[PDB]
Amino acid sequence: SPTRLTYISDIIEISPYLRRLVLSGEQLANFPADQQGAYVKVLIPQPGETTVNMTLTGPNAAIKRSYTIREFDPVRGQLSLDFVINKHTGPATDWAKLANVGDTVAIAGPGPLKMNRFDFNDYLLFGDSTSINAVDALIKRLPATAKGHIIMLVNSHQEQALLSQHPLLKTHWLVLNDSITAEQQIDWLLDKLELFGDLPAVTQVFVGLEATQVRVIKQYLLEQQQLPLSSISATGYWKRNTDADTFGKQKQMQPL
Ligand SMILES: Cc1cc2nc3c(=O)[nH]c(=O)nc-3n(C[C@H](O)[C@H](O)[C@H](O)COP(=O)(O)OP(=O)(O)OC[C@H]3O[C@@H](n4cnc5c(N)ncnc54)[C@H](O)[C@@H]3O)c2cc1C
Ligand SMILES: [Mg+2]
Ligand SMILES: [Mg+2]
Ligand SMILES: [Mg+2]
Ligand SMILES: [Mg+2]
Ligand code: NA
Ligand code: NA
Ligand code: NA
Ligand code: NA
Ligand code: NA
Ligand code: NA
Ligand code: NA
Ligand code: NA
Ligand code: NA
Ligand code: NA
Ligand code: NA
Ligand code: NA
Ligand code: NA
Ligand code: NA
Ligand code: NA
Ligand code: NA
Ligand code: NA
Ligand code: NA
Ligand code: NA
Ligand code: NA
Ligand code: NA
Ligand code: NA
Ligand code: NA
Ligand code: NA
Repeated sequence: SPTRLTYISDIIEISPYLRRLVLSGEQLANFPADQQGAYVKVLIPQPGETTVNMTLTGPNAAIKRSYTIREFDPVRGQLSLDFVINKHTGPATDWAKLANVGDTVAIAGPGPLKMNRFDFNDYLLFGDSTSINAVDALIKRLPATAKGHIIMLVNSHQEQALLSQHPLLKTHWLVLNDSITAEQQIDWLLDKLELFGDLPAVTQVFVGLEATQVRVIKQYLLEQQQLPLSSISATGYWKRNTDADTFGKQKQMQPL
């Protein structure tokens, strides 16, 4: 896929921890129209710089980070991405918090879609503010008859509106704050799992969460609920105390 030069045409705060950037430009005119919930790699300039180049490796290559397509309107040729802000420090979140309309942004991708099948009727969808737009994309493709649960960790009640309604899927939300420890988050996730009891054997599961959360949920599903591996689409979106490049190489060595 060709790297594309885009322009920020709008910025909107969605919550105190989530900033939507709307990208525009003639380079998006032929962007693929079927990739909601897929990710792109955003090139991030060095702090206090604005330019990036096409160098692949070494000290002059741009930092790259993965962000989910919230919306691509082909009539309008505009791409929306929702960046978590004010929860951590790193090149992309820092850059996103300070970005302005008219700034240019180079993007690559989209990357290969890793997502569940849309044709079943039993689902658990686990996500957080980093994966919420992948969860939304999946919900909007499921049959109206699909039963199950949506289980989300968000940084603000305001983020809940990002998920499509669905007639039957039941939502469960935990709004995070600094008093809720990593262990308590895992306890909450496992508490929800146990509350679902014996899962239908045909249940399909999406997980897009922090790396250890993914490990715990996946192991529970495989060993306690005995779901087939093929029924789980699990991705570690981020990992505590680990930058994206380090994390990427960890996942290459040992996939989740
Ligand atoms: C397919 C895919 C799609 C993604 N889509 C989105 C998206 O749409 N929106 C989004 O915000 N993120 C998304 N992410 C996650 C995003 O790529 C990471 O959060 C990334 O680490 C952010 O880059 P950074 O440069 O800000 O921080 P990094 O330099 O990668 O990390 C620096 C520090 O920040 C920690 N950290 C990173 N992210 C978080 C976080 N959200 N919360 C708390 N601590 C964090 C790290 O553990 C590390 O210690 C996606 C990831 C994947 C794999
Ligand atoms: Mg353009
Ligand atoms: Mg993030
Ligand atoms: Mg942040
Ligand atoms: Mg969709
Ligand atoms: Na909002
Ligand atoms: Na808003
Ligand atoms: Na957020
Ligand atoms: Na243009
Ligand atoms: Na993708
Ligand atoms: Na730069
Ligand atoms: Na560069
Ligand atoms: Na190149
Ligand atoms: Na070079
Ligand atoms: Na995604
Ligand atoms: Na997004
Ligand atoms: Na997001
Ligand atoms: Na920030
Ligand atoms: Na971010
Ligand atoms: Na599936
Ligand atoms: Na998202
Ligand atoms: Na649907
Ligand atoms: Na569909
Ligand atoms: Na609903
Ligand atoms: Na903890
Ligand atoms: Na999480
Ligand atoms: Na199993
Ligand atoms: Na299966
Ligand atoms: Na399957």
